[PDB]
Amino acid sequence: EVETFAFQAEIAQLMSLIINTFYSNKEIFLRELISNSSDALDKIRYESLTDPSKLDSGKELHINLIPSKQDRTLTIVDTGIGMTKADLINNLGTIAKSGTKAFMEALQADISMIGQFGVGFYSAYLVAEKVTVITKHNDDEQYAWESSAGGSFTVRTDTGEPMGRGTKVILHLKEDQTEYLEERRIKEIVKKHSQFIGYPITLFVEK
Ligand SMILES: CC(C)(C)c1cc(Cn2cnc3c(Cl)nc(N)nc32)on1
Repeated sequence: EVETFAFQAEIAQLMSLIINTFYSNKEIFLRELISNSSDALDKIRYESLTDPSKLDSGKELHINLIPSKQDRTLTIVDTGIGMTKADLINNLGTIAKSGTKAFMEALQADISMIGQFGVGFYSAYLVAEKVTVITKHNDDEQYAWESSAGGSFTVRTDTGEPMGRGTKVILHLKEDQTEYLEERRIKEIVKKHSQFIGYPITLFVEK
């Protein structure tokens, strides 16, 4: 079954602003998603220090960047702590409320400071018409979150191949944003914004 939810009003407003504002510096989305992955890897690494069984779902802590010109997608994969169903439906949005209000006040400021308000994920909509999030947290099931904005998102149990643990952010890119599938563009962005991330970042090459 697919459940459909309304974004909190302030998050719907933020998403419309990101989608509708003229802003050429769209590449900051990738640094924000890599930062989220790094934070998630930090969290599971920390938790493993007192409960080693937390890594039974996979010992490798890494980030993969996977472009697909065929699917017109850029996928950011991590083996971090992952998100629970409650994370996806309510709890992360609840935390994002205060940051969203503060960010939207500041804009009224540059869109590139979005990460300093804890809502960097939504910068994905600078480049993506739809975002699909596949995520697996220890002691919860594997879920697919999805939204093309417009005020709603869906959550379902994922039937795709299992992940073990972590999060895959699948960016279904807008037609005019296919530069983010080019190897040299991704390398340039990571080198400029994410050169000091403390986990291996592997940029997959297309076949
Ligand atoms: C999808 C939606 C619920 C809207 C979201 C996603 C984020 C950012 N984020 C929070 N926890 C995360 C983990 Cl565990 N991993 C990664 N990669 N990202 C994470 O915030 N909200």
